[PDB]
Amino acid sequence: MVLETLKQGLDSSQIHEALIQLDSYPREPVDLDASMVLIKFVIPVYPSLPERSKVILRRLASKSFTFLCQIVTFSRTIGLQEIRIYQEILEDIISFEPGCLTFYLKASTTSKADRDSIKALFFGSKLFNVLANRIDMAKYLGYLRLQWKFLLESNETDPPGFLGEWLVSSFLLNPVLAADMLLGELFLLKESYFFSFQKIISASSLIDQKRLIAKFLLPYIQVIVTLENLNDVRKILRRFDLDKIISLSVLFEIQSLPLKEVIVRLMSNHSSTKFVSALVSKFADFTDEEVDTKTCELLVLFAVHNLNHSQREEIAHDERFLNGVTKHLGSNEREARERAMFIAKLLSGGHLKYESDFKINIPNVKSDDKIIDFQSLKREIVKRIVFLKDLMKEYEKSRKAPLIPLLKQTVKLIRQKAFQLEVGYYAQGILSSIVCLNNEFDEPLFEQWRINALTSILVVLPEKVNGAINILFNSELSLQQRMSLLSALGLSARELRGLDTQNRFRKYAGLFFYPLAHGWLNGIQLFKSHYLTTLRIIYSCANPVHDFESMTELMNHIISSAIEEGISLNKG
Repeated sequence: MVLETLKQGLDSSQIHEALIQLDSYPREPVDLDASMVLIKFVIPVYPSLPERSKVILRRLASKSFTFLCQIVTFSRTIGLQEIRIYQEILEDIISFEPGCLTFYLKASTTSKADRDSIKALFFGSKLFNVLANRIDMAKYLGYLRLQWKFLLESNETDPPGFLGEWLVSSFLLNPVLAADMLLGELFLLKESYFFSFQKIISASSLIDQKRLIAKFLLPYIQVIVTLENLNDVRKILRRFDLDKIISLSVLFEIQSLPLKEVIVRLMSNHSSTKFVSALVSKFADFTDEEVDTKTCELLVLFAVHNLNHSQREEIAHDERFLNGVTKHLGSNEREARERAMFIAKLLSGGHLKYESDFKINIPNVKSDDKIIDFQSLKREIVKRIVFLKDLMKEYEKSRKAPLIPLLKQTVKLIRQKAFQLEVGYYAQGILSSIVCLNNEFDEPLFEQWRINALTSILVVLPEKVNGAINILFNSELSLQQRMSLLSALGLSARELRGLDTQNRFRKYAGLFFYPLAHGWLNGIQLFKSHYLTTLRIIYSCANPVHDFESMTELMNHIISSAIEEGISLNKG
């Protein structure tokens, strides 16, 4: 009955009363008609309603979907005030009710039409598109993760298979971010969750199986895999049917040799025989040096780990292999020649005598069925900082442990991408912070990393030199602080000049050169000598510029000044 009343009007505390009355009734759940009435007449006040009324409102979405769906399609139809209200409710729904996904799984999976509409809402993400102006993909995935975790802890067993699709769609939102949260921070947490993961992909389409394992799991494994990891990661891969899922091209992509080896050794002899064939043909048709290299080592791997003496000898007599050897000899890449001769010696005793120490270095790595140490897969916290936004938050820290990891991470991130977004702002803070760092737990090789972090910020964002050179003056740092900053300036200048291509430095020469030159002339051993030397470096690095003449004038005042003064150049 209440659904009839609201259509006409309602005091905001009368709307609350109607809702309370709705909930004392048997649940059922919201039909398309009732939700249409709810969206149009209630939601508009949502924020005004007491927390008790919001909760039963969200639960209605929790159990409908056909309701949620409507709230969504109504949002994109629709100043921005009204949509911001609807956005609110939408975010609070998936925020506070982590059940939705798993609820809809049971209720609205009776047809492919319903499943696909639910996928499009969550994972193709029509939902996220209406929330895009409010929350970002990373935050959304955060919620999505909690959505999976809830279903992962429910009593749902023997997952469907379209559930496989859904997961693929989840990863596709942002592979890298999805992998951090769904893999690193869920499916790879404990046995319980990983067991769920197996079921989900084993009870999943073959095509999807490949995506989940080859295009999402593997690359993540590659990000974390260490030598200490290796054992636990093979424990994880043996848990899947790799023989159906892994193609050469996938095996070619894998950068980690030890990982590549681990996978070669999980392949049946049937797989092995097929790949060895593929590889041999590829070896024979040898055009690309980089690709031939990857091919030869895959051969070596299989020939060594998966083939008998006789199968190895068979290849040695393959016309394909024999001809491929001849073409490698026809190479002018000495390396390519050696590669062939090596593999030929490796395969048989009757090959063509050929003395050389050249080899191909297969790893060679030497644990209980299904007892997996997920802790070892865990990723060093700092190593999973992805956004400069978060680097800076670290530099602003009762700071915990070592700094070299952070500096290492700063280089990684700033150099890889950076870009042109709101990047200038964060880089600037980060640089500022890094200059002021003291070695608090004096770790070896600090300073080097400090210089690296500084140099890389200066190289990626040259005009961040303005603030850096101002910090060298104005702010009060220690000699050392100054010395290494001065070092970064010179180092970055040289990188930008790229002679030691693309004079990426000419465009900024004067930004480095003048503040330092005046610094010298108007203000002015160990230190002055360094200053002078790094100024000399910057001066040479600016060797074409165009106002180089002006620079030269300033410069012999500085040089002549140095002479009297008695300071020395450091052949840097």
